[PDB]
Order: sequence, then structure tokens, then C-alpha cells
Amino acid sequence: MDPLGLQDFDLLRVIGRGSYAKVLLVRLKKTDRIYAMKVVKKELVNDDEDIDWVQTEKHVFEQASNHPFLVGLHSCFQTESRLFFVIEYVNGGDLMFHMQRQRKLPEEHARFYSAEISLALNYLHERGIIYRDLKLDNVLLDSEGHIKLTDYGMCKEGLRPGDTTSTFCGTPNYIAPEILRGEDYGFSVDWWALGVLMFEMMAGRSPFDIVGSTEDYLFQVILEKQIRIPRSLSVKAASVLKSFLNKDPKERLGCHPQTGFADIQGHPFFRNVDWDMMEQKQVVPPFKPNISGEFGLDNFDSQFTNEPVQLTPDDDDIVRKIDQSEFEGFEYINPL
Repeated sequence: MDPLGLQDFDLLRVIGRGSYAKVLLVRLKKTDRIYAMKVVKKELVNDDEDIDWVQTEKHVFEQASNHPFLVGLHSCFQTESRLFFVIEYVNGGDLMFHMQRQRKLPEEHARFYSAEISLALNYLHERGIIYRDLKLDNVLLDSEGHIKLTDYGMCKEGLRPGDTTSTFCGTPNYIAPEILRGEDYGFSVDWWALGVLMFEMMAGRSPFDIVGSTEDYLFQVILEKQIRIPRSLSVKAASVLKSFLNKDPKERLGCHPQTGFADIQGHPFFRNVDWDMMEQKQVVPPFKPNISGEFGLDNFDSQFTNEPVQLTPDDDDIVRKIDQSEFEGFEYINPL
């Protein structure tokens, strides 16, 4: 009855890869339960600002509680060369793959996703966290069609309501003008990002897609150009998109220090949302992901699921240079 380690898991598939991490499907042998497992090589995160950043992701994971629309953390452990986050396995695909197939979503569908994402973001903000990386491929669908925000590597944590931070930060298409103007910023930047994502879901293109007809020109467009709402969108959609995409983060829907989230809930576009049923996952999703074969691996990129299910052998030369002391106390098991 020692604490969990690597030997406690079967490795089942490779499901993902980002800048700094490899993601596997795993099974905890003891309990026969399935999780995703995010694997980070210590040699990537052994410096100054790395340690802090690994800690942030770890803390956001914990706060991500068992909130229904955030990816939760089962456990952490380490080996010599690696850190491991055992996390919820979420297998419905993501909203990028979704948009690429559906092309353009009905307003009702985009309302459902937006409402669930709003609940996730608000819960984060209420916990002192700025997400900072809201974009289509960071919004996963679970097997039933509910959303889950993922990838907390860009987050800011520990923030008091109405305190601000200043790291220039994010994915260009989604970056909020405040950030581009060099200003100190709060939770406002997430609500801007929601606006862009909503525009993407209902229009099936970016509001900034004139760029290409100069990623620094993208930035100029975001700062300087008035967004045009497609004629096909309802008046209520134009209104919510316009309010979310206010360049002035003080006037922006969702951004009032006191009433921000209540302003979102009370917006005419969200009129038919029962936010209590939504939060309890009592609203039936508009689209049910197809789960093929054993684990639904078909919703993941074949680039990853094709890989050999293994952890790359290390070279002991690099590994021995790691100061192991700075990962003391990494181990964690959820308190449920």
C-alpha cells in the first residue's frame, strides 16, 4: 500500500503530444480504471521559471476540482527522468476537429458550448485563475458531448479579484487587445477569447481572417479593425459577439468587477439557458461523439495514436545532471 508509481499502470495508447508533454491512455492496475497520463521530461523543466510553471499547472489541476467542465487530476508521481500527471481521459475529440467536420454550427449548438465554457471559465476566475489559452483545440468533448477545458500550461494562478498580471501570452488569433497594447490585465482576456471562439463556431471562420486575402498584421487587425458580424447571424448573436469582442476590457461583457458573470447569464442570447441544469449536466448535448472500437481513439489525431506505446529511453548523461531536489514533494493523490 505504497503511494502510486509508474509500475502501477498499464500503458495502453499514445493519445497526444504538445510542446513539452506526451499524453498516453493508461489503466491503473489496482482499480482497473482508465485515465490519460501527461508525461513531462524533467530535462525540459529543470530551470528557474520552469519549476514555477510546473507548479502552476499542478495547482490549477487541483482547483479544476471535479468541476464538470474542466479536466481533473487523479494523481502525480515521478521517475528519475519524468513527471507524470494522471488525468481524466476525455475521448469525444475537440472543437477544432468538430468545426472542421461540421463547418459551421447552429446558434443553439454554439449557445450550449458557450454556456458550458462560460461556467468553466467563471469557476476558474472565482478561484484566482486566468486561463489564457482558450481556443478551439483546447476545448475537448467528452463521450457524451459535454465540453472540458484542457491544457493549463498558460494559466495565471493565485490572483485576487481585481488584481492583474502582465505576461504577454497566448495563441495569436485569440490574444486580447489589452495584451497587445502592453496593458496589465485580469480575467477579461478569457472573455475576449470566448468571443472569438463563439464567432468561429457560428461563422465557421475567424473574425480576423481578412489576414491572408504579417502575424504582426493580425495584431494590427485585432487592435484596429472593426469586426463585421455575418449577415446570417441572429440579432441576439450579433449582440453577444459584439459585447464579448469589445476592445475595451472595462466595457466588455463578463468583465464587470461585480456583475460580470451575471451579465453573461442575463444576456438575451443566453435567455433559454437554465444555468443550474447546464451546470449539473442535465441539458442534453446537441451532438453525441462517435466512440469507435475500444476507447474512441478515432477521435484523436492518427499522428499520435499510431506511435509505439513506450517511454523513450533516456541517456543517463543528461538525466544525471537533473537537480532532483526541486521535484521533492511532487507526488499527489486526489482526496476523493
